[PDB]
Amino acid sequence: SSATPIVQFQGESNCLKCFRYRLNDKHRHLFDLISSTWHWASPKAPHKHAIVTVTYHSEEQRQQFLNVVKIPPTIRHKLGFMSMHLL
Amino acid sequence: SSATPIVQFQGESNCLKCFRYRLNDKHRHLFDLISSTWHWASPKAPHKHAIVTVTYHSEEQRQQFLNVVKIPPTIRHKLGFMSMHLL
Repeated sequence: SSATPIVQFQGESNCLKCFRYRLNDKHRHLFDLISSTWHWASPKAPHKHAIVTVTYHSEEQRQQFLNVVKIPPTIRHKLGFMSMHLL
Repeated sequence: SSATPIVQFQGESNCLKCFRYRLNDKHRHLFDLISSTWHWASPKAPHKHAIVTVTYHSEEQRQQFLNVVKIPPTIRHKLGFMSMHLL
């Protein structure tokens, strides 16, 4: 509706980029969009890890992704939402 | 000995870079030198993977490395030697 379900992955950039490659290789059907690697700039930031945002068509698809995909321990993930208007 | 034991790792470069940092953080004293990622240039190349070279002080250290380190699934490895002179 007004909100798109997302998972944000956080970690060191190369490990994250490796993970992104893996998702694109094997799990393209379990998510919608996936971003390039990014971070929060400047010392005014919540953390300084690299970040990849992955979006889903629905909360069901996000849950199916989380049930299937093995997230490496060195990559943290957080669920949330962003305005669908932003895509 | 005039030959240095090596392990060559092959895969997607961000995966190899992630692996390299993991090696340096958790297994630094089970290998000697570690290269940057490289590949074979031009159309003649035997493959198109990126590559990392890891050297060892001795065959005993290499075996201990292989006994202990869990090599991630994006990455293939081969064992061999290179002239010590080249280091």
